[PDB]
Amino acid sequence: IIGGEFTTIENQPWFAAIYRRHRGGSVTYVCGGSLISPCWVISATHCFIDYPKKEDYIVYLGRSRLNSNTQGEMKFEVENLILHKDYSADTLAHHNDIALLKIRSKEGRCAQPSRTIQTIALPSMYNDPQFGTSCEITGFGKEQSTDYLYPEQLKMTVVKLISHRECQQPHYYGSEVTTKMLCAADPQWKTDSCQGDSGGPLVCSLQGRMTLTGIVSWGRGCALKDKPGVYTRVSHFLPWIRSHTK
Ligand SMILES: N=C(N)NCCC[C@@H](C=O)NC(=O)CNC(=O)[C@H]1C=CC(=O)N1
Repeated sequence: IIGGEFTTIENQPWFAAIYRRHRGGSVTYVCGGSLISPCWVISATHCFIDYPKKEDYIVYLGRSRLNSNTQGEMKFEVENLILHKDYSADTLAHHNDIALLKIRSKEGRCAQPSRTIQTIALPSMYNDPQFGTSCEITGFGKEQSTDYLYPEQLKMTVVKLISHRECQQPHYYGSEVTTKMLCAADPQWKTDSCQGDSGGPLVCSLQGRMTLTGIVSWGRGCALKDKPGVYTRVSHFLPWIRSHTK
């Protein structure tokens, strides 16, 4: 996250921190995710494309920090790693960039809600809020696009939904953005999601309820003018989600 603020897991209790085990024993951060039900976390396919082995991953919930332990955190393994069959990408844009991970503890249990862990609601089919709406994004991603390191503390910021007709503009993304994606950006372009934030939530208030409207996918650079954040559009994937979580 560029700009925005530091926060704790309690302010985003659905955020899932996803790491990969490295052969030879080292573990590194891969991507964020969101807890949509007790046993299921939703994220972005491109996070996992180069290493599709479910055994390679660990999912933490209730975790406020990247490389140090948060009290109340719960650790899981991936029982099922579902990547979207229609995933494709360019140098820039990613399509059908959505994934599910089914989590189970070694003890065999799905997540249990607490102070630090809550599920997030899915939207209703094809139901997104109007352009102009302020949503929030959360991640362990770079604080600036040139950084070598990720912050150690979780961050969030606020961005406003942009129009497709508008994200369509040549100055913006043109052809690259489809109806399976949503765009969001700061009006002055000062805050945005950056590498490391992918898989993470775009959360908007829809019908008096915090709702998972998007998944962090791609953008050109991080917080660059005329180049908004692009997000997988959850409301247009419910059938995929329901089918694959049945
Ligand atoms: N919101 C913005 N601006 N970017 C979100 C970046 C999320 C990131 C997470 O892993 N996604 C990607 O890196 C996917 N690939 C990219 O964003 C490509 C496109 C330009 C570039 O610099 N790298």
